Amino acid sequence: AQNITARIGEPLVLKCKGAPKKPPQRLEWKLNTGRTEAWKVLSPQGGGPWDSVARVLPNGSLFLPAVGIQDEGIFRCQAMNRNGKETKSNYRVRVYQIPGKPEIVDSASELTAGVPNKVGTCVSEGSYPAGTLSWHLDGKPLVPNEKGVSVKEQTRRHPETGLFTLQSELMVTPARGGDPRPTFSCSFSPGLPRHRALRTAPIQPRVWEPV
Repeated sequence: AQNITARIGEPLVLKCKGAPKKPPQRLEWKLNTGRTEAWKVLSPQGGGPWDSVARVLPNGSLFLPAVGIQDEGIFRCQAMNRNGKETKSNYRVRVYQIPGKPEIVDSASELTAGVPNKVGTCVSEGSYPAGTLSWHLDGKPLVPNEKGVSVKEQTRRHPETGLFTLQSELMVTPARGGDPRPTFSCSFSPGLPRHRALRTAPIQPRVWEPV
């Protein structure tokens, strides 16, 4: 199977290899996605509730007006070139969605060296697939469980759109004598490299010293 990646809401056309360019054609599409209860067979004539979802074109290609999460899966076409030449087509479809620009909430105006502090919470909404959030300190990435650095992550899927909302709360134990004016930032990285990482506006808290 060849891997195909389409953006949610965008149209998708799957070619039927070895199919006659004009009707009538001897072919059948069989797909297994989130819409199909099992294997759904689509004929050149079609006819049903699938016509507004997935339709076979006059040239034999499968057409989806607007792909969705429900349309992820396997698409296979078995065509018959006149005779008895037969050609198979195998497609693996994955979809994606870019979230809005990540925002930092509950950010600390100031913080104290030597003790755990709540730096802030990064929030990303409307992404598929889920993806990951990652914090950065002055350009370099921060890693959990190392030197008082910890995160409190959670992922939540919207009941209707099926899109994901990410939340990452950063906590750091600043080194005494360290940088009094550190720069923090959160970045969103998608599952597949379909686009570049999305980074928050930086937060620049003050580091005060304990009495």
